[PDB]
Amino acid sequence: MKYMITSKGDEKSDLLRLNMIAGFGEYDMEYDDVEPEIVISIGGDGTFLSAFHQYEERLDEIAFIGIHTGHLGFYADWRPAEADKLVKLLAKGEYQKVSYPLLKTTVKYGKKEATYLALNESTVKSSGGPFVVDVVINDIHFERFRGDGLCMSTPSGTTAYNKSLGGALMHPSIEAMQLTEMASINNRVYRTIGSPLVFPKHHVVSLQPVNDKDFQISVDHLSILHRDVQEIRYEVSAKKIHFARFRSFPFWRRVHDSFIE
Amino acid sequence: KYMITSKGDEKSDLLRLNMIAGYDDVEPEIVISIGGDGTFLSAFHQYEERLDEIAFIGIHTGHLGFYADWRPAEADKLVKLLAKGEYQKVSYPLLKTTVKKEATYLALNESTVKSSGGPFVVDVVINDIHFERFRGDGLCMSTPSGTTAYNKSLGGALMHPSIEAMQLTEMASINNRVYRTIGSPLVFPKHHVVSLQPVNDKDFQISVDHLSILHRDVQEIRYEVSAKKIHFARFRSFPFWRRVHDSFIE
Amino acid sequence: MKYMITSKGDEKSDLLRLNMIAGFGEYDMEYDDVEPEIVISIGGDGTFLSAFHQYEERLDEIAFIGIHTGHLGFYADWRPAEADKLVKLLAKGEYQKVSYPLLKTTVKYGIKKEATYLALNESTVKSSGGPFVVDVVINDIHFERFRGDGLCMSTPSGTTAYNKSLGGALMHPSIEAMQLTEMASINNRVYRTIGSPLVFPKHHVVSLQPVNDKDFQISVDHLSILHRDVQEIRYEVSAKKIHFARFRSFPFWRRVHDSFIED
Amino acid sequence: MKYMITSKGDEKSDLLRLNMIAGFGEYDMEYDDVEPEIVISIGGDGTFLSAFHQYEERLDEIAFIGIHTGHLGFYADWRPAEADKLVKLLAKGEYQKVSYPLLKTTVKYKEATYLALNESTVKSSGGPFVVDVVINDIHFERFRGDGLCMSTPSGTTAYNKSLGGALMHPSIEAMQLTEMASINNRVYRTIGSPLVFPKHHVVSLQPVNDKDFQISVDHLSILHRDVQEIRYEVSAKKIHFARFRSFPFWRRVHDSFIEDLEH
Ligand SMILES: Nc1ncnc2c1nc(SCC(=O)NCCc1ccccc1)n2[C@@H]1O[C@H](CO)[C@@H](O)[C@H]1O
Ligand SMILES: Nc1ncnc2c1nc(SCC(=O)NCCc1ccccc1)n2[C@@H]1O[C@H](CO)[C@@H](O)[C@H]1O
Ligand SMILES: Nc1ncnc2c1nc(SCC(=O)NCCc1ccccc1)n2[C@@H]1O[C@H](CO)[C@@H](O)[C@H]1O
Ligand SMILES: Nc1ncnc2c1nc(SCC(=O)NCCc1ccccc1)n2[C@@H]1O[C@H](CO)[C@@H](O)[C@H]1O
Repeated sequence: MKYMITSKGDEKSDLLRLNMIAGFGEYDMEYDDVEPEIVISIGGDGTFLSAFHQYEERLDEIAFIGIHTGHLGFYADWRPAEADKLVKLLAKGEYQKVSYPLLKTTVKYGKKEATYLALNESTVKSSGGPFVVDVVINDIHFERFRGDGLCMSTPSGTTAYNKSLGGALMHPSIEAMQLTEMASINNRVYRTIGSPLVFPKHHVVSLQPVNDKDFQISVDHLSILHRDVQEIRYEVSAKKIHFARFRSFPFWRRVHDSFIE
Repeated sequence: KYMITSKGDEKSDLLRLNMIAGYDDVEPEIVISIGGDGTFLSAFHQYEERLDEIAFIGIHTGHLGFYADWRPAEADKLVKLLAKGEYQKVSYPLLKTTVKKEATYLALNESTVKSSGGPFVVDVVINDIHFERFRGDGLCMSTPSGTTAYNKSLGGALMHPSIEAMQLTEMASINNRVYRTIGSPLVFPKHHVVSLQPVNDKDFQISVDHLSILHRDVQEIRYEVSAKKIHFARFRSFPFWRRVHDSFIE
Repeated sequence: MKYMITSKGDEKSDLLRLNMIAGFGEYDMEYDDVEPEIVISIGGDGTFLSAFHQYEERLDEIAFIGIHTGHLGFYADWRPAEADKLVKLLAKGEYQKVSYPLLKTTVKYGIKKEATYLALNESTVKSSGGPFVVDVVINDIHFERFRGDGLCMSTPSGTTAYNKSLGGALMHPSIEAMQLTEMASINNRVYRTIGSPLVFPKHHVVSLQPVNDKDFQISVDHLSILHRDVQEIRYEVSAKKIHFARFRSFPFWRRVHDSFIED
Repeated sequence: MKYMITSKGDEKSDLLRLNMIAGFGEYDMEYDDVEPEIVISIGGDGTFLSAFHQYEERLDEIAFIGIHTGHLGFYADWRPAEADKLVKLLAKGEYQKVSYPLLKTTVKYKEATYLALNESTVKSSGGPFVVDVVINDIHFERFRGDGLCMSTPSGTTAYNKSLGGALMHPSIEAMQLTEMASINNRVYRTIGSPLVFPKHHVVSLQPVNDKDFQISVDHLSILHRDVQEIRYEVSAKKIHFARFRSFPFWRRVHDSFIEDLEH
């Protein structure tokens, strides 16, 4: 079937890429980056994130595969030494499909509205000065946050930025999103919950401005300034990312190999 | 068929009599606790063996609770609604705790394991696979509704009770070279089993909600999301996040 | 004696400043914004920081005073209504001086030459763009390889500021120290970090050395500027201290209490 | 001169103890268990703590030495392979002294006084733990949780670290208060951040309802009936260590929490 391979850009990934593509020269596999049915990323989780957003329009017809030329990643969990075995197993078709939840981020202005999908997380920070927003949960005011910013994470994203912010780790089979605080000043004037908050499906977390209406909104690796922001809504997306499962690599093992060892 | 449990004070017992006027203590379909969350926990453990046939209602004679959701003065209209049978049931996940014949426990809030005198050292096994060797005060495994309790004080995350899961938090982990721990709270879905296996000392203080019993000769402690759920009789709409807001945000 | 007054800029602070200047004119006082012996800040902590750095070359000959026109600040102790008595007590010279420690920040490059900075609150180091990875070297000895958003080194009086939000401990400003806090460390097996905040005494030097990227966004009391081709960033408790004119007794722990607990 | 050796109690520590005693017999070393000038601890930090409390009445004339028979300890930083060198180094008399601060714990109900090398904690003797935290004779907060931990500087790497407290170099004469599983709701508002107090600062813990508190000192956990006040302050007493080679505190922190590549 149709496939394509993205590379980190360094000699390790570029050479491994060409070596794998040559491997598909012995099987009924056509190279196509317009409408691929299988996308292989080579490099790191960051590289994998670029590959996700490169085809966030064809998520339902694409099985992603991650290969790390450096250290182990939670998305790039295949070693380059197993690149040969992957090609053969992929060319045959003996693989299952695993799906992870995604984060929907909607931004309203005072035009229209913009929506974004995140595989890891979405963060909102200030355009320079102090970051002050109201946190509205299901059309109900919850807290007035003051600090550096807020981070809404996917379940698979919990092991990334979320973890460094003291967030909890969630098994990606759990369809949910997690909100963590970034350097919250927690005084009497600005009282926040402190604890990370985990939200289920169909729950909407709305971030509404108080004074300044310009915000730095990041989606995974990408980050851009949004001016005249009226509202920033978070909810678990109805869209999912599909992985190609060849072997059995448990989420918790992957957590163990990263942080415990 | 219904029944009413009281805290023990004069106000709760009086309200119990004042509500009983508007009864099966063996085969109940409606259990009404009068007191607080702690009192509610007692009513839960009194009927663990028929949770699929019982809806619970909490009345807080003191401060607002996460289980006791009704005000004392609102007991007048509560009877007329619980008699018509016009109510929908809300289900919360529970935590199963097996100790190893073997003893199994059900918790509405959380279950914790600490050493009965001395250092607490345990191997954390996740799905038959070693994850970390823990050394410290202990570990806490919390239900979603229990996250607002001890879990929160231990730095755990708050999660909505509609999410079927359990959350593991640390209790003063030393987290060094010998005993490297994850630090982060861990949230496990259904059918995931966390196993605690001793290294030397096999005597542990195991607590289930309000009950803290001492266990000797422990070989394994298994944690997983129970197949049973607790049902609440719902009349009005009280959002979980509102209860969280009212409790901590003020 | 010689003095000057800085203002937040709003109508309130500007008005109070003019009235204090006229008040001072009734005594043996002279306005001098070049070589003052007393510097008065009217506004908030942020206003106080600007005044601090405006005269950081004369910290040895200046006694600072802070007046908060809004909410109570850790540096701005005095209320606007007390400005009257404050003028009189200043003119008589009826006050003692209290000193807080400062943080020295040295930036070395590859050879332009060298740059040093004094901090009243804290000094942070983050990346210019991309992963922030540095080697933390304590007194010439390697301690950890840090990956994350950045690192924050706080003065004692700075511990109630950014340091606190980052989980740092609150430290009484009579203690001559500096506290290093992590900013979202990844803390995995490759980049294992201590996690805990570190409190260093005087003469202890913390060296942040680049692993790959030599460009860093360095901030000193929210004065964040881009430093390129950085070879080393050294942290140590300065020998210079900021001096406060003391009249009444406003305990540090009460300032903390009134600001975070209840007032 | 006069020396003594305490052992962990196991086969390895008992043997090493006898081995050193035999070695000292070759030099001018007198073994005395009631009036030693140098106390050697063989085992772990726990064994070191017992040795401290065993001779806490004569801290003025005793220099302590720790040997860890297991993993590296913060007090027991000598390894068994270096035992031969220690005996010779002790007999030679060539060593300087290093002093660490201690925590004074006063319990008022007649007045009970305790000294802590690591820390002192106050938990509940059953039921909710609710106390009023008073700093220098003024209310600071009302705490509710599992308990509170007051740590020495050298104690910060112990229980204090696990509770999220900051690591502090023992050259700093201070004490650090950390919260143990606090409840932060609409009723009980605490500072959250660990607090570092200098000398001459008193932290008083006063009961709200329950007067029975489980007080621990380094690990002598004792139930105290009818408590009116628990006072915390930096002691004037200090523990003295015998120094021969350079083994930095931060190195000990590094080798214990980060990594130890040569072991
Ligand atoms: N999250 C913080 N919580 C407490 N205090 C902070 C924080 N952040 C900062 S400055 C770093 C920064 O850019 N933070 C993001 C925007 C922000 C957010 C809140 C307050 C000021 C600025 N300071 C203090 O602000 C002083 C600047 O006037 C600095 O010295 C920091 O101590
Ligand atoms: N401290 C973090 N610990 C774990 N993971 C993080 C972190 N920070 C980030 S992105 C936030 C950021 O720009 N931080 C400035 C320094 C930095 C550090 C790492 C990667 C990129 C940039 N991600 C993950 O990086 C992914 C982009 O490749 C994002 O999706 C975050 O999950
Ligand atoms: N979690 C702790 N992490 C580091 N260190 C601790 C801790 N806990 C303690 S004592 C508190 C206690 O009894 N905890 C029960 C479980 C436990 C677990 C490990 C070690 C001792 C005890 N200390 C240190 O134990 C020393 C006694 O040998 C005390 O001085 C504490 O510093
Ligand atoms: N630090 C904690 N913050 C929040 N909640 C806690 C904590 N600790 C506990 S149990 C351990 C302990 O020492 N608790 C004293 C507080 C308490 C609270 C309610 C009822 C009895 C006692 N729980 C909850 O107490 C419930 C018993 O009613 C248990 O289910 C814990 O979740």
